[PDB]
Amino acid sequence: VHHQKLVFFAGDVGSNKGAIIGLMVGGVVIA
Amino acid sequence: VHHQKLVFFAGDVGSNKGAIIGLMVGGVVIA
Amino acid sequence: VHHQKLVFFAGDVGSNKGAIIGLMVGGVVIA
Amino acid sequence: VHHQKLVFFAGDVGSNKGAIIGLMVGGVVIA
Amino acid sequence: VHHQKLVFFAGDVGSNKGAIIGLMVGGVVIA
Amino acid sequence: VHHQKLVFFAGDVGSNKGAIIGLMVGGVVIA
Repeated sequence: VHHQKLVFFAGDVGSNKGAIIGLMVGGVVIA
Repeated sequence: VHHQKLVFFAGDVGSNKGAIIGLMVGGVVIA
Repeated sequence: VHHQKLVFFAGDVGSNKGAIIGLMVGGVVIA
Repeated sequence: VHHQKLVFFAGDVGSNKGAIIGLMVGGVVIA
Repeated sequence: VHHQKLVFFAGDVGSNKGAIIGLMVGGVVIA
Repeated sequence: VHHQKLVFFAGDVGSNKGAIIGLMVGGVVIA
């Protein structure tokens, strides 16, 4: 079992107002 | 079992107001 | 079981007003 | 020339991620 | 020339991540 | 020329992460 670089941004990101998540299994996220 | 670079952005991203997720298995995400 | 670099930003990030999360299993996040 | 209540929200608004504008005549808005 | 209450919110607003603007004539707004 | 209450919030506002502007004529706003 090997995970790596699940979400990757090679460039500039201007702004995040929402959610960014690698691995998600439970809980709650309201962005 | 090998995961890698599931979601990849080679350019500039201007803005995220929603969700970006690599692997998703459970839980809840409201963006 | 090996996790690494789940969410990766190779460039400049201007601003975060939301959530950024590597691994998520439980709890609650309101951004 | 009388203007009033051009945009009206009688209930609860959960979130705005775009533009809300009463009167618009010039300029530029991205949201 | 009478303006009044151009944008009106009678309920609770949860969050603004964009623009809210009453009268707009010039300039530039990103949000 | 009479302006009044251009943007009005009768309820509780949870959070502002963007712009809120009454009258706008020039300049630049990022938020």
